[PDB]
Amino acid sequence: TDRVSVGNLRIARVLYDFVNNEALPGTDIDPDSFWAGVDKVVADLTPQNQALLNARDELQAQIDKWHRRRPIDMDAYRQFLTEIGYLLPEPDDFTITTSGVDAEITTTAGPQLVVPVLNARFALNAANARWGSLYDALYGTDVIPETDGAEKGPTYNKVRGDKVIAYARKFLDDSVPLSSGSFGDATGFTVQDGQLVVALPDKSTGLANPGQFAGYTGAAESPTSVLLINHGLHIEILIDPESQVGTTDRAGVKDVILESAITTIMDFEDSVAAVDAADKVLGYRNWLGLNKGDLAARVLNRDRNYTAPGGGQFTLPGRSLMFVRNVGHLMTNDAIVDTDGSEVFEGIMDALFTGLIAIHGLKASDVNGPLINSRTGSIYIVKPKMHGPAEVAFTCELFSRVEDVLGLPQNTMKIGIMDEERRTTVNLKACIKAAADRVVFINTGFLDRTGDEIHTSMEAGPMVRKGTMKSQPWILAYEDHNVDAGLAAGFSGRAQVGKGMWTMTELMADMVETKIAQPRAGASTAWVPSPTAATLHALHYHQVDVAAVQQGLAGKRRATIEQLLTIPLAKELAWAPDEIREEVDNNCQSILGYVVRWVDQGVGASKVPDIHDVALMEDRATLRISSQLLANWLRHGVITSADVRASLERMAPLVDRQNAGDVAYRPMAPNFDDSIAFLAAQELILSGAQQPNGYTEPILHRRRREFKARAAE
Ligand SMILES: Cc1c(-c2ccc(F)cc2)n[nH]c1N
Ligand SMILES: [Mg+2]
Repeated sequence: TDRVSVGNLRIARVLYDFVNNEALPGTDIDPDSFWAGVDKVVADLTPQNQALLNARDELQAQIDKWHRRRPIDMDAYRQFLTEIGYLLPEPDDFTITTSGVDAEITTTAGPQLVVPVLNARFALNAANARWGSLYDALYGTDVIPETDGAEKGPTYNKVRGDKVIAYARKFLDDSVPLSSGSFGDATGFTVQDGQLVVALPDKSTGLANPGQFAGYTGAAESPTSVLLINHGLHIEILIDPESQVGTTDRAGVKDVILESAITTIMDFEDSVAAVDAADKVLGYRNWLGLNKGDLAARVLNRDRNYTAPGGGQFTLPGRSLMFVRNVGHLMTNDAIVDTDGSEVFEGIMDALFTGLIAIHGLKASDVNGPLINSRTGSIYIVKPKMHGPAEVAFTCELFSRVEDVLGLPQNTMKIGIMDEERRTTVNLKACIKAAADRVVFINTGFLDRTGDEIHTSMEAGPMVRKGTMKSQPWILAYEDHNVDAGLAAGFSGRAQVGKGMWTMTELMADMVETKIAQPRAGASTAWVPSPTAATLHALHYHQVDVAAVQQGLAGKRRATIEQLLTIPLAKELAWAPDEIREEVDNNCQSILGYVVRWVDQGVGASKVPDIHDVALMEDRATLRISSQLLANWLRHGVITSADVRASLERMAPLVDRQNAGDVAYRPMAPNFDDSIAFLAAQELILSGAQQPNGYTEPILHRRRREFKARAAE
């Protein structure tokens, strides 16, 4: 084979070479020591990693049997969950003690981007998306309707531009109010005595609250830009009377720039396809470039310089503070195998390598690269798919052991707890407590959590449709319970409380209209799928004072355990055959749509047309929910495997047409049984009920390396 033997490890050569020649130099960690560290950590933590995975199966096996042996009695259901150790007791009240955390996280509320780390240009754009032009965001999207001669065309539409300008002016009025008059009638800006002064046609005024003036560039008598702050977020008015847009503008204004994506999550998990050592190195290679601060295709933006209202120079971050999202506890990867040939656990590998690489982001020099990520010295790892408090404790112990190998102070590696499995939801307080000195983030989502919901209660009966799930009692309790737990553990001012991703990348008007609900619910952050979306979602943090919302929610217990445990069973004869048919086709094409690009092209995140040609950018969770739903309906006789195959066959050509604009694409229809993508989609459904916690990675990872194998002959 082509591996390097170290202790019990057989490291893939490409990985070994990458760590030694690219990752290690500059960290002052001795190579041989590092690799012995890896051998040690892997040997020491693998058994516990395995025991936890076995605990999941044992619990699920018990719940399965419980449902088979029986209108649910909730007292008995609950007592049973307590008996098997699924429902643990709730700890007393406490406050997290996590320290050395950047201000982006402790204090600032705002958008958070997620991006596939394997895609360097996407990753590049995300990092630079800390600052984004509101004009570009408004003009380029449907937030401004195209109706009244404001349509987009191959050239700039001045009528549309004026609407953009008016929209921005009104934003300024709502966010940084003048003590009298509107920004719409502004004629110019001057800095007079460390104060911003705004010229109107008939007078001059300052800010209703002068403290919102945070700086400027250029001469104080005629600034090239004015920097403003609201709710901890910065607004920059660019002033340039001789630019084209400036010439038409009443105050010479050229653009309004918003501090947008305050933090970004570089993703190694559900948005990327990485099934082997070659894929993993590409991943780690981009993350290195980002932390070194030298990755380019167009560079990483440098920090922005301003003149304080007083008179000195200061510097504001120009990049989005980066987190990394490791894979979770389940999967193994062939990047490392042991002597007998067993693949090493992928999450353990991610903590070591993504942690090692992140050392470079803690300082600027020749050997570490020019740009700094964390200014406080933290490495931020989001850890997905944890089930309960013991799996959290294990993560902390892993990070603790990784810190020792890497020579870092204890608690350097912070953890972001994704709350997307049921056993975490109902034990959330205990999960946070288990990370009380490392936690900087909790969040919620729809697709994975609902996937787990369906899998856990697979045997209980047919579940409601996917669309119906969004409004079920359990999920509403789950959303509120998340925020409550976080606030009760002292998160406001200390850690992020996040909500889920907006997936409809083209429906920006809808996003601006409805996504405001998340800050209003007290989320200090929420996920956006693009830099444009980050900019538009930032408007919400200007309209909503999240700090104040979180304060008003304090001490409230809005979710009962009974609500959390309400299984989304369908009622009697809830559906007409056309409705069943609609739902089946829907899920079949969401699986096909996502799966063809995963297996054939190693893409896990992209604008995928849904059954009604709406463009969604979902991650791999879309497979979990969809497949678990179909498997649930199969198992209870709502549908048949014939219906499923016939649906998949009906939807395959449609997916084929929706990818016409693509060169690399290879149709699935009409030779279905020779498409590895098509067979994967079909396996995901017919084998769905048998997968551990309904996870799709085992089948998906296998099919992708099958496709890659066929490519190699
Ligand atoms: C994180 C996520 C995404 C996603 C992933 C990568 C991107 F670049 C844009 C969105 N879709 N759905 C979820 N839950
Ligand atoms: Mg997930």
